[PDB]
Amino acid sequence: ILGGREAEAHARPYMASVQLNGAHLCGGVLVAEQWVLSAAHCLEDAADGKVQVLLGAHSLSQPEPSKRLYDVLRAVPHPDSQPDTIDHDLLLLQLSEKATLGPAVRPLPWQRVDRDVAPGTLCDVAGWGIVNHAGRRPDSLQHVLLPVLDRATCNRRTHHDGAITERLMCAESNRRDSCKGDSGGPLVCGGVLEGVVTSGSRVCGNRKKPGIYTRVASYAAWIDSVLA
Ligand SMILES: CC(C)[C@H](Nc1nc(Nc2cccc(CN)c2)c2ccccc2n1)C(=O)O
Repeated sequence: ILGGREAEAHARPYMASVQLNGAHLCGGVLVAEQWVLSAAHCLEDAADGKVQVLLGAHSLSQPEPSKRLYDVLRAVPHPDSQPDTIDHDLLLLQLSEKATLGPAVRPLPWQRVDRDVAPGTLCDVAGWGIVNHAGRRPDSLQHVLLPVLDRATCNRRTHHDGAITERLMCAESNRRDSCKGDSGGPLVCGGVLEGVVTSGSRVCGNRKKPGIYTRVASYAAWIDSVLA
């Protein structure tokens, strides 16, 4: 997260750290008892590395009563995802057992109504991604509030030049933004999961290259199918 602040420990009990070989790789969001939603590009190149999900965490390094590392029974990228496209960038991780719930571990309700958020809606994005241009990695969860940017602005030739489909949404990226290590994480608007961070457009903090987020509601039937 660029331009953000340290999040209140455990105040987003849905937040997950997707880990590769014991290091944070991507964000994710607990959406069901046994399933975490993240981005397909996160595992594009993971090959047979050890993929785990850390729930209940604020600090990546320090012990906390609610922090538990889960193994992954199955990783389900969206079948239409591809390296080098921006579209369909969702991944569902089935934990090896149901998560133990509590005040610091809870699934986030997610948007099934397929309609756009109002322009400027202030949505919350959190993550353990880099926090400056040098690439510093924070130990603890960071977050920023970002206003939703209407799709027409986002599709201007000066911006993303027509690449924002109805299944994607944007948020402003003026210095405050999601960044590397934040993909897969949640864009939460009005207390409900609306979007998943994507890296499809990799630059961070350039206002003319808004954040892109995958609209969960657009993929409701796919999420439901895989969950069940
Ligand atoms: C592992 C994922 C596929 C993803 N990769 C990734 N993402 C970058 N950027 C990025 C990530 C999330 C969000 C956005 C834009 N708002 C921009 C980035 C930038 C510079 C060089 C390599 C970069 N690798 C990530 O780390 O989330």
